[PDB]
Amino acid sequence: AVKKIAIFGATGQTGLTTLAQAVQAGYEVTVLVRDSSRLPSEGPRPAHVVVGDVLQAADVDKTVAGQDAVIVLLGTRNDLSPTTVMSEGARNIVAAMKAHGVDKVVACTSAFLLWDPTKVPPRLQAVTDDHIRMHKVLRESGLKYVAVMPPHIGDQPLTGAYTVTLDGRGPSRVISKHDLGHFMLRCLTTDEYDGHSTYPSHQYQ
Ligand code: NA
Ligand code: NA
Repeated sequence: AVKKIAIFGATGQTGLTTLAQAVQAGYEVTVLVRDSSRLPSEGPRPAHVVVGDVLQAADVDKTVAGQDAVIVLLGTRNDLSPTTVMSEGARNIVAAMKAHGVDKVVACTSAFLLWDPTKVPPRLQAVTDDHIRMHKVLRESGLKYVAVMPPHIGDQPLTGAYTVTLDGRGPSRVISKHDLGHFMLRCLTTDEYDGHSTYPSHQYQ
């Protein structure tokens, strides 16, 4: 089964709770971060910290080596400018997975990849363009890839009670960051979402 995982993006909002939940679940977790002090110094903490940059192939290789599976939660530090930082990070992650024979990757993009393109808000088009590039990298890799395409990510407490919609939009437009992290981890325990797009969502009121 899956026992050793790498998490990319662990210092972001969904990343931090995914990381805590992964450690609590008993995974042996490796993270790649720019600064180890961005991780909590108390509570559940990962087994291995690599300090480096997801845009550097060798730093990513050190992080993927020896893993059973990879979680990808890269973002743009809330910058909406045209960018390739997510897709280029994913390119490095896939390259290292291929070199080491790691097959399983669970990666977050956004529900806008399931929208009619004519309805994506223009202000979010540049970030969505790079999510599309990232999804292409992962789909073309031939790895076992679960495409997680969440709607708006909220701060509601963990429920574990959300809906998972396959290959289409789901009936709520929000998912808590805690439920999203919970779902990321669920995708490590099953192959049934491999090659599919998944949309987690929930009604919190
Ligand atoms: Na970081
Ligand atoms: Na759903």
